[PDB]
Amino acid sequence: LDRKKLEQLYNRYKDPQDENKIGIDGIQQFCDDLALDPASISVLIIAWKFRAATQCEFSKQEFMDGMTELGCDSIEKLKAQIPKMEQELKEPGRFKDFYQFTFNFAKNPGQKGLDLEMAIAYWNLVLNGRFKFLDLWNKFLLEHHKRSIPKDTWNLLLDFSTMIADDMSNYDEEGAWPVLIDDFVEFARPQI
Ligand SMILES: CCC(=O)N[C@@H](Cc1nc2ccc(C(C)C)cc2s1)C(=O)N[C@H](CNC(=O)CCN1CCOCC1)C1CCCCC1
Repeated sequence: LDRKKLEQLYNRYKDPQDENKIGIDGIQQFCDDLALDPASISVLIIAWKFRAATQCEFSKQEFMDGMTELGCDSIEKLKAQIPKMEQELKEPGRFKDFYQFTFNFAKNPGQKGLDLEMAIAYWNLVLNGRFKFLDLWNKFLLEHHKRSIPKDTWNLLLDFSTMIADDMSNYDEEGAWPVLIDDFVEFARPQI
């Protein structure tokens, strides 16, 4: 890996007002160079591989360490990696890691939980086509005005989505389910 080539590539994205950070324009540019829409799951997958702390933020350390471990000193080398990252998420567990990372990436730094409509946005993206009851779930949350989602409720929603049946017949009340998922089963059962 040519470090000089990687340092100049970083210079293309860095904030004109802060050398140690990539700004909103630099994040947009990086997506454009990767031929990616900024609302694509592939942008979230890249954030996951670069292990970015929070959304709308990208540091020098994250970019440099990310590209080094991937062995990319160019955009074309990184674009060649995107189908390899998508393939790796076919593995449950790699997807569990990615899904759980999404909570920490989306929430505000300093805050322990994720705001409801922010969690719904990301659920719509990451649980797209892999949670039958997503429509009812969002409806239930927006209706019973739950302000924020706790880490364990977000995390156990994946366990719920992979274990639950179409009729919810295999759901166990005595199971280690958070009150929100448990209340959702009470609300949803008459509707299916
Ligand atoms: C789907 C991609 C994604 O998460 N996009 C984020 C913005 C990004 N931040 C980073 C940071 C680093 C990197 C590196 C390349 C690794 C990439 C990105 S893309 C977003 O707009 N996320 C929105 C929600 N956010 C918002 O609506 C704005 C949130 N505010 C911004 C100001 O500070 C407080 C939080 C999405 C839109 C798409 C569907 C899901 C909800």
